[PDB]
Amino acid sequence: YNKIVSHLLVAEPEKIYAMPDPTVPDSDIKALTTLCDLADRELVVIIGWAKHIPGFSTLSLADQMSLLQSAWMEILILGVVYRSLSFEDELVYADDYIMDEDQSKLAGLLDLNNAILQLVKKYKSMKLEKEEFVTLKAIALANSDSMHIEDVEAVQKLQDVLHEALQDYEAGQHMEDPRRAGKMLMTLPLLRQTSTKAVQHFYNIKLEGKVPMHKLFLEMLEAKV
Amino acid sequence: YNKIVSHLLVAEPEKIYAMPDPTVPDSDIKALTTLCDLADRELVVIIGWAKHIPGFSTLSLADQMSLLQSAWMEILILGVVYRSLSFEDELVYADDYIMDEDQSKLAGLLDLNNAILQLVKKYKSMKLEKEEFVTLKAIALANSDSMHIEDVEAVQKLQDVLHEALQDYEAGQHMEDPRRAGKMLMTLPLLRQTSTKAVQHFYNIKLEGKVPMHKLFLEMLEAKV
Ligand SMILES: Oc1ccc2c(c1)CCCC2
Ligand SMILES: Oc1ccc2c(c1)CCCC2
Repeated sequence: YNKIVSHLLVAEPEKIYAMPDPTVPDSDIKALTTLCDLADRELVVIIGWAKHIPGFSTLSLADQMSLLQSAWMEILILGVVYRSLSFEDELVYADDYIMDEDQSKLAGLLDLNNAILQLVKKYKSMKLEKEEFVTLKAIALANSDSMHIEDVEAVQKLQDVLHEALQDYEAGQHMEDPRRAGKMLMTLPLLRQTSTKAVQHFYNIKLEGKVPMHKLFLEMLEAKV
Repeated sequence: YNKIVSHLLVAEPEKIYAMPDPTVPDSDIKALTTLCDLADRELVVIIGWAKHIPGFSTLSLADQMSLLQSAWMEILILGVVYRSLSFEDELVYADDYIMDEDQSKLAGLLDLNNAILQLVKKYKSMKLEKEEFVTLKAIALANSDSMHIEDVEAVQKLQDVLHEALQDYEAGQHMEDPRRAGKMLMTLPLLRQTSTKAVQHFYNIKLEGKVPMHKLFLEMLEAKV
């Protein structure tokens, strides 16, 4: 099938481990510290992954950073969603960090995680494929609506290249549903909505000052408010 | 062209006037009171308009209300956006209520209105047509991601019917761009993002208690938090 899709598939990063500190007592602070540390390491991986998206590295450094600073949480959330598709009412933040309802309550994350589970529910019913997941991650990055873009036409071109990939993939692989590509695009509003909820929640956690956060995660959280 | 599109066009409501009270001194409270009163009357019109969308009235009353309670602010914002396309850096909330940057500052709405102007900017560059605007309003209603839907399959059918209308419209009217339908769908995340910003802002205004609000607007604001 479509080459961009195959390319994004082979560029997909390996999963990483959350490694919650086994010497630390379980608490909301430990859960939030674990999650923010995991996100920080995933953001390094995301920055490396984006260089494989056709045309991304040719943008200016400022436009590359603007796209990432707008889209980073959507990309993180799409990952948890995809890893959680074979599960029921649990979120696989990592293989060693699977959050059920009780854990979400303990972390203060019941509302955020229920919103993520709504994304999971919809993708389950659509039978989201890995091919579609990796293409949607790239589309979310290109379509992230940053206010600070320099070369608007080159970013529009990146959106078009990735949108064409999804269109071509669905036309070849899913002839039974001539509207599947659009159905996939129509899941992007709920992704944006959930990401905004997550950014606001963790920005408040940042302000409260009780959860330590690393440099990159803080810089992404700060580029967004 | 497509019959659903033509139908939504002829079902389009007439514009209404804001009628800011000429006896009241200009202030943030007057501006916010004027806007909330205008939105309340538009919501009555929106409820009547939705009955013309194929299949909407056959949903249950609860599903009809759930869709409207999720989508109402996106529909309101799409209207201001469309009315503002021929303007520059001003928002035509109504023919008699056009907000420039100074007025937005006075109302406490500079950030919200700048976000709406970002939607306007994108639709300007795409040369958004009235046909596309009315179809996107209906798609936003059907795709509003309510957590409380009873007949999920009938709502998915409504989404598909409206999505097919946009696809068919663009395939017939815009052969020069085989990805225009998807481009239109890809504007929906920023619409959802801006609507969430507006709902949160006016919910805070509701809590502060200094701006009087009418029953329907309050009930839509309360169904969302
Ligand atoms: O893959 C990850 C890792 C951490 C976090 C998310 C996704 C999203 C919610 C914020 C925490
Ligand atoms: O057509 C309208 C009328 C009033 C309002 C909006 C749209 C949206 C922002 C909240 C106020």
